[PDB]
Amino acid sequence: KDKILGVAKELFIKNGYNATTTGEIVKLSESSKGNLYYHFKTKENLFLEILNIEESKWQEQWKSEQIKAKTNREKFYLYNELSLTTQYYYPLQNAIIEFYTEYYKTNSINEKMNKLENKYIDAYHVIFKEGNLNGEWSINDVNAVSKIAANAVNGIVTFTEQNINERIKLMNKFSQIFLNGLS
Amino acid sequence: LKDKILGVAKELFIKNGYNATTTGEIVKLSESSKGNLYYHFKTKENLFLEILNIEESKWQEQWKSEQIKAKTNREKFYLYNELSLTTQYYYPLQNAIIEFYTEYYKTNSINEKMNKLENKYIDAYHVIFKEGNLNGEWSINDVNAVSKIAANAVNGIVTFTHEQNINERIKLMNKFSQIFLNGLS
Ligand SMILES: CC[n+]1c(-c2ccccc2)c2cc(N)ccc2c2ccc(N)cc21
Repeated sequence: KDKILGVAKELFIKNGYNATTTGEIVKLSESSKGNLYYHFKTKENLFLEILNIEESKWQEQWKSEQIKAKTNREKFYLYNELSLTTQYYYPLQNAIIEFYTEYYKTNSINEKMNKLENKYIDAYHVIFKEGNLNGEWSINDVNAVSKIAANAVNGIVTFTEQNINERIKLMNKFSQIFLNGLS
Repeated sequence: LKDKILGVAKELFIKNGYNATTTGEIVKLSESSKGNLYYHFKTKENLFLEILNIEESKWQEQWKSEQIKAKTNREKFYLYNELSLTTQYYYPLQNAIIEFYTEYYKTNSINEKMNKLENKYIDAYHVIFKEGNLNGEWSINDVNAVSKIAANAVNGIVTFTHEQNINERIKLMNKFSQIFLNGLS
């Protein structure tokens, strides 16, 4: 099972969804097409199980990391920096948008992806709701500002080889510009 | 000739996407051969870059025309972002571009050319801020960095916003643009 997932993960990271064939996963992960079935049934179901795991891993990683930032202003900066460095979730965004746009008509897995989408945004909701409570800023629509922050950041992370220190400088600058736009 | 292959390839990429579209399909419908395709455009991937280049030029024309209606650079920024959102919402190639990008964002040969293309969209932002600096509307130390940030952030909002209802999508882009400029001051 774990042999199939990891190879699935990296193949999707490198080549995206469509280009990664079920056979190529079965080829490199030394297992039958019938062994992937029963465990995962279908390639789409395989993909959703990977995203479920990725969100948890990311969520746990952030659960432990946010403790390191006192104020919510710092939690924003820090969260945004981690999204660069992390190995969870953000490296699969290309595949996620590739997968999202095809199967957005099918609601069985659309709903599931909104479920996953809500949690990836909720991190920002808490940060801004908490900032409001502790007088760090004033926001009347935390939901809107959360949606914007997440996707803006996801934009910087996905679209910007590339020097890792330079990406952090750019992200810190974004973080600065955004927070001071609230103030 | 070369144009008929580009013409048909766009339609196939629009109809069926990038991955499902083959070179053989493009060939037969163009009255051509795989030999000729190879000669003009080398790979399927390079053919698709030639189409995106042509599309970039059409986009540049559209911005040349539409940007005249925005007096200040501050207003050009709002409009650029909003137009990016709206245009891509009904732009047919978008799905094919998504497939291609996600497939070739890690390939040095075609990765350099993609960067060349994306940088042209980024340069629009460079004009706006530089002109804004001169015109007294703000004061930005690193125009190069801030433009990269603006562009990639805006494109994130355009690409990842899974929430339907295009009225709200405009409301959020406008709010972003407000927040972003408010933070420059
Ligand atoms: C959809 C084309 N496209 C890309 C793009 C995305 C992926 C690959 C190449 C270009 C783009 C990329 C960045 N960074 C910033 C802005 C834009 C952009 C802006 C407006 C538009 N109308 C199309 C745009």
